[PDB]
Amino acid sequence: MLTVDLSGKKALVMGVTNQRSLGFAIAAKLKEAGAEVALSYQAERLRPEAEKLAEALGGALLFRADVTQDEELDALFAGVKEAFGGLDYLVHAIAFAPREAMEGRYIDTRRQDWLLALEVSAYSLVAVARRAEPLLREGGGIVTLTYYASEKVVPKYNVMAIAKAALEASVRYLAYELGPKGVRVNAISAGPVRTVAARSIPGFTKMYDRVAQTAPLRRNITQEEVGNLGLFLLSPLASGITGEVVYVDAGYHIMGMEL
Amino acid sequence: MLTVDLSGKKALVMGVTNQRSLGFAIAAKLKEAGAEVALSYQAERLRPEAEKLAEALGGALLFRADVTQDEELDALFAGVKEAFGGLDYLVHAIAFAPREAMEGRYIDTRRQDWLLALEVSAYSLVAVARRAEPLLREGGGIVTLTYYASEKVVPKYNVMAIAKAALEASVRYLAYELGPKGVRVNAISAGPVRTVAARSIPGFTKMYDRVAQTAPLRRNITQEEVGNLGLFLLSPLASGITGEVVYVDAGYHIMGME
Amino acid sequence: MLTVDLSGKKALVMGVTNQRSLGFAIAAKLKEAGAEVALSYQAERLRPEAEKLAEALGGALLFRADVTQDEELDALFAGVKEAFGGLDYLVHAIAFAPREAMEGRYIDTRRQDWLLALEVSAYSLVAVARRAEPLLREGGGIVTLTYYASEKVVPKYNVMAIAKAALEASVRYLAYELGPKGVRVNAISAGPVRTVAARSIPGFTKMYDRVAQTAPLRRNITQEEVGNLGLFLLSPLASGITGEVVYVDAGYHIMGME
Amino acid sequence: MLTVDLSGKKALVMGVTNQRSLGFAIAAKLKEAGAEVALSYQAERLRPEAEKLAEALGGALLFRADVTQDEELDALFAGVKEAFGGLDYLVHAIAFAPREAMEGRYIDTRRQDWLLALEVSAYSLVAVARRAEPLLREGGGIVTLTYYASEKVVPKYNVMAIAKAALEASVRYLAYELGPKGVRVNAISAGPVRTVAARSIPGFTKMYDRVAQTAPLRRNITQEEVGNLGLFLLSPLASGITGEVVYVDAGYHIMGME
Ligand SMILES: NC(=O)c1ccc[n+]([C@@H]2O[C@H](COP(=O)([O-])OP(=O)(O)OC[C@H]3O[C@@H](n4cnc5c(N)ncnc54)[C@H](O)[C@@H]3O)[C@@H](O)[C@H]2O)c1
Ligand SMILES: NC(=O)c1ccc[n+]([C@@H]2O[C@H](COP(=O)([O-])OP(=O)(O)OC[C@H]3O[C@@H](n4cnc5c(N)ncnc54)[C@H](O)[C@@H]3O)[C@@H](O)[C@H]2O)c1
Ligand SMILES: NC(=O)c1ccc[n+]([C@@H]2O[C@H](COP(=O)([O-])OP(=O)(O)OC[C@H]3O[C@@H](n4cnc5c(N)ncnc54)[C@H](O)[C@@H]3O)[C@@H](O)[C@H]2O)c1
Ligand SMILES: NC(=O)c1ccc[n+]([C@@H]2O[C@H](COP(=O)([O-])OP(=O)(O)OC[C@H]3O[C@@H](n4cnc5c(N)ncnc54)[C@H](O)[C@@H]3O)[C@@H](O)[C@H]2O)c1
Ligand SMILES: Oc1cc(Cl)ccc1Oc1ccc(Cl)cc1Cl
Ligand SMILES: Oc1cc(Cl)ccc1Oc1ccc(Cl)cc1Cl
Ligand SMILES: Oc1cc(Cl)ccc1Oc1ccc(Cl)cc1Cl
Ligand SMILES: Oc1cc(Cl)ccc1Oc1ccc(Cl)cc1Cl
Repeated sequence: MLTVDLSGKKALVMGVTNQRSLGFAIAAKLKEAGAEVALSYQAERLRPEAEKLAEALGGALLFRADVTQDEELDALFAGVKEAFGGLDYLVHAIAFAPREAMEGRYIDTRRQDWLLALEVSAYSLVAVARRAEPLLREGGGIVTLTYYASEKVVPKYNVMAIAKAALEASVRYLAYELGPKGVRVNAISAGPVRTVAARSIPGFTKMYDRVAQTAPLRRNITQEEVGNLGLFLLSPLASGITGEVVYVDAGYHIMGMEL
Repeated sequence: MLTVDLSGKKALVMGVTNQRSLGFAIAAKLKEAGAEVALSYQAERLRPEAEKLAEALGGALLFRADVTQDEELDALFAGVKEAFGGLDYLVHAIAFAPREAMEGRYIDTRRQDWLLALEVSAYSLVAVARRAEPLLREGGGIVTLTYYASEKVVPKYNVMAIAKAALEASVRYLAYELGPKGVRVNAISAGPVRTVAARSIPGFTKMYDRVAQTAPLRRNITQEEVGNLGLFLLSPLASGITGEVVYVDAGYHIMGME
Repeated sequence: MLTVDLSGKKALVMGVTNQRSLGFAIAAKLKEAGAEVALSYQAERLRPEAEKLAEALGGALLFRADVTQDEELDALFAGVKEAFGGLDYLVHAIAFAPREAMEGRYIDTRRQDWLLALEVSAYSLVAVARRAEPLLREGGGIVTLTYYASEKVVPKYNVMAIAKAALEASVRYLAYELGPKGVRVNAISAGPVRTVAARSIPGFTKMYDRVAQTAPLRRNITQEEVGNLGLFLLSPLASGITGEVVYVDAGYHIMGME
Repeated sequence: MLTVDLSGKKALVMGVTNQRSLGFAIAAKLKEAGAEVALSYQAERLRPEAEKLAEALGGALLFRADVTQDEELDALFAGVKEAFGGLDYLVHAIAFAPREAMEGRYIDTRRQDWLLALEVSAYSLVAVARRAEPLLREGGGIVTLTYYASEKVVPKYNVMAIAKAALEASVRYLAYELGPKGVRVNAISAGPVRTVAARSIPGFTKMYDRVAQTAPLRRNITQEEVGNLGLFLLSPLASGITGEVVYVDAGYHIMGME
């Protein structure tokens, strides 16, 4: 038998809303593997859900941070430094684009909506990686969540496609810059999973059924499959893997035209 | 001999500073091919030189527009519409990132520097495509300029790599959205060329040397090689090509280790 | 106007069967630009129609060569050497996989069928590049044809996808090796075109109609669009471009879903 | 603590010569995790090491099979079926190119050498996948080993690069074809590790030493890092992952320059 024991390890998981959150799926596996887990949630309105998540993990520290707010980010990492001392793992599971940007055409994206989507969904990784850098121990890691539309056009995903392209390029540069400290940086490209944010993509259910039709495994992936890949990449089992975008999508993205 | 005749065609080329500007290389080829060319320049400061470029083309309309100013962009496309009635070609040859963003580590990029880089270097394609769309005729096209660092780490290119990654994904979505109206969208991935903007990349000389050492052709590309590719992509010869990032880099980007 | 003038340039186009052949489209454009074009065809049974193609091009030189027969390849380049003295352009428009391989599953491909597919569709490029190398002039080039199934799974393209992956990797290595000599090597990734070879892909008509529905341009490409890209890549207008796979597919391969 | 218990599961690992073999590292992890392992070695001359490897694992069935020999492959899988009744995991850690193909230029590769390289290094995945299919249980998988020269030119890796492009394309097609039964197919793209075979790449030590200087992690990967990725991809932890080429190279291949 192989055991993954992360006793002694400290994890901060940013971007949890409820138990369907992919950030949460990774937090669960990290806690199960023995790490101490802190969750960050976006706004006070989400505190009651974050409390339920801490409880479902059997214990987790909670912190409020909006990634557009540099003061709140400073306070987060100050709080994590005080509670943990050093940090091993950082999970970045945050994305946003304004409803109107997702519902219209990409070409019709308003300037301030476009910038907000990039700010929240891509710049935030840089914001948190910079603040995490002095805390992160040798062997530690940052993992983010991205989607195939960075490479190929998925209708209605619009500015998020572009944010994910910026997010993946960021992963490579941060991997290059944090690598000498023995800190790894990777992206999980997840296939469609029915989360809270899934409702924000028009035609998500079409995407979802389409993936299950065409993917090599002829099924959608699960939250736990994302959780397990996040666990692996953060664990010492993945000690030689950095700067990568690793797909957990039942093979969907390798497919060209079928039927 | 085969002929590329763009008589009757109207081009807008955005982002010329001087005669070494990649956008100007594409402008010169479109003009030589017989197209009528309008140029846009960033700021009143650049006007005297913009006029020298208009002159080197044997005439070109000039418009000033900073792509962070939506009203300047509105005015620019009102001006083009009045002057030309419509448009066939749009060249987007615009990028910027603060000096501090390019001198430091990517991880140390300040929020507002990061956002400005993406706004000027990527969002601008969207802002100009939207405005050009009602003017753009069937057979028409948009071409932008990118660099390999979108795909692979080129140290110190930093936030511009991320902006180019955004630019390239923008090219794909914009190709998808404009294609039904018969308008193509492509990016040219140029290798290093000594332009005014190259002086804003600290390691440029090192990059230039690596390319000459490593590239299949054992040399750097030229301004004219960029111009010729832009001409081709905008021309009817490229009528089947859209959503593409085409490399003009002497083969550099296909090389691994040597 | 710009003029592409290839007067005095010499081309060999390998893999013509009929007027729909992609190699023929590129031959016709090279001839239009003023190049002298020789053609090669595979076997005696194809000679009558090949002669008609040669006649269509002002009476082009015609050679027989099966790329599995090294002796025929030697005779081909000896004959080209005698006729032209050297060579500027080489077009490689040749693929085959046995019917058994294409109609089954990839996993069920027989050893000998798989090897023949790779030999004809991938190794042949190395075989002709090697023999062309001493004839090839500075500024010269080789262009081959591929399909996006090298990167993405297209059911029933089977071993040919794998041969095309081998082909594209071959293009990168040959570009590296011929580059010092000022010879470029590139691939054209064409979208579906209704050629005689199309009948060898089960369900091709389904594939063709799907492209029209979902490509950015909401149509298939044409044989001529392939011919124009071949011309461009071989011409000095593309002098900065080597080791590339350039897609002419109406944008199809950029679409991720639907 | 989270556990991976592969008790009850059966593995065939093909291509061990050495305790430094990447195939052996994967077998060691599979055995650690609880799996019953079978090993195939190439030739009678490797029996004694094979036996010591089987000792090192704590016991392992041994078989001899040359991947060019269909009868030896049929006997392998009949033997495996007899001993295990079914298979859960197949590791394909086999590659070969003739010395002469590796030592010069890709363009100079002789027909027989090119074919054999493709036959042993790419076709063998299909041959073994076909024979494994009826034995392979739902949740089962196949993992192979590749190298980044499939996408980027590494001089002197030559035909092996082309074989790896074929292999990775084969992984995508076999993943598609085996996916319906709940069987996954993936590739590990390893960075340089000092094995017997590494020495058959001219300049390997300098390639090895260069990675340690330029990789994001500023070191080479270890045999154990490959073994852990193999274990992960074959285990249920990777149940959502198929058709993937996963890089374990200390980030080396993300670098674009310097
Ligand atoms: N669900 C999927 O099918 C899928 C597929 C691929 C990638 N992803 C990515 O996974 C990540 C997590 O999304 P999810 O699907 O779990 O949905 P989710 O809604 O559960 O999580 C998204 C989180 O982003 C947070 N967030 C948004 N704006 C924020 C801001 N300004 N500051 C701080 N937090 C903010 C929200 O509060 C929320 O917790 C995202 O990056 C998403 O793009 C999701
Ligand atoms: N020179 C190279 O080696 C190279 C290589 C690859 C890609 N590129 C790209 O080519 C394009 C052209 O750059 P170039 O090298 O010709 O240099 P350049 O300086 O001649 O052109 C860049 C232009 O961007 C304009 N610009 C910057 N900010 C602007 C703003 N706010 N509003 C309006 N215009 C603005 C500048 O005024 C300038 O004319 C850029 O997108 C660049 O990233 C250049
Ligand atoms: N038609 C398409 O939609 C399409 C799309 C992408 C790529 N391609 C590629 O374009 C190239 C040309 O094919 P095409 O579609 O014009 O069909 P085609 O039938 O007109 O040309 C293919 C040629 O290959 C030749 N050939 C086959 N085996 C040979 C051998 N042993 N020796 C010498 N010649 C041999 C045939 O004689 C034939 O002329 C091929 O490589 C094909 O894979 C075609
Ligand atoms: N070592 C590295 O740095 C590295 C990097 C990337 C990929 N790889 C790949 O990993 C795999 C394993 O190689 P390795 O480095 O562990 O070296 P190795 O020498 O330990 O393993 C190579 C194996 O291939 C076998 N083989 C060759 N021809 C065969 C044939 N005809 N029939 C059956 N077996 C045959 C040999 O017997 C040998 O056991 C290979 O596919 C190789 O291409 C290695
Ligand atoms: O990136 C995603 C991809 C998929 Cl398939 C499903 C959900 C995703 O996540 C989001 C999508 C849109 C917005 Cl506005 C916010 C988020 Cl978190
Ligand atoms: O993108 C580029 C790539 C190269 Cl190799 C050289 C110059 C380039 O163009 C720029 C680089 C930095 C800034 Cl601030 C602005 C511009 Cl226009
Ligand atoms: O590669 C191709 C791709 C397409 Cl879409 C259409 C035709 C093609 O060409 C071939 C396909 C199969 C065989 Cl057996 C031989 C050839 Cl020339
Ligand atoms: O593919 C490889 C890549 C690397 Cl970096 C090191 C070793 C490799 O493996 C081989 C290399 C050459 C030959 Cl002839 C056979 C094998 Cl197994």
